[PDB]
Amino acid sequence: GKITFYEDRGFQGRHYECSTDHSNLQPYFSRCNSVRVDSGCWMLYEQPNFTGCQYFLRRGDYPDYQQWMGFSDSVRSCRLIPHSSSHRIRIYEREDYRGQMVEITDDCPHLQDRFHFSDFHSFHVMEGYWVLYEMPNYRGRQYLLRPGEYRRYHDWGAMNARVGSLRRIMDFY
Repeated sequence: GKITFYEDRGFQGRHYECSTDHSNLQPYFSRCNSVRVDSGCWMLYEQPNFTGCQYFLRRGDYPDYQQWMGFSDSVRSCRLIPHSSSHRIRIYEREDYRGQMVEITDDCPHLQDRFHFSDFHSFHVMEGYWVLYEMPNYRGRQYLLRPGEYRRYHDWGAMNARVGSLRRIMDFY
């Protein structure tokens, strides 16, 4: 995978070409106002060590941070997301895998309107990488889900429990 970060919008200013996970991008640039993703799927993080706000980016050109639903021009760490041959997640009504559950292998643009229940507080990612979003239609705060267990919203780096949609991470050809 390959991504380039630019300090000014519209692909100008100091730039940094990257092809790996980085826990600290501050040595290479102090702000990020545009990005070119040559290839791969990436999770960008506002703060070092994969903390703060998270943003999903895939192949293509992002002339302004708003184009990746950025809260600001801060980007200080990043993950290259590895390939998923498949996707499978269990969604639970209550924290710690309690309550009603549904198991899905596709995207969901509106959690509340789609199932046999309307509250969503824990997840078991059995296969693949996903993005969990605060609001329906893949908007608002973004949270990477990797394979594993998410017993409550602190496990996915949220400050509260608001969720609205779920997307599989797949490439953009």
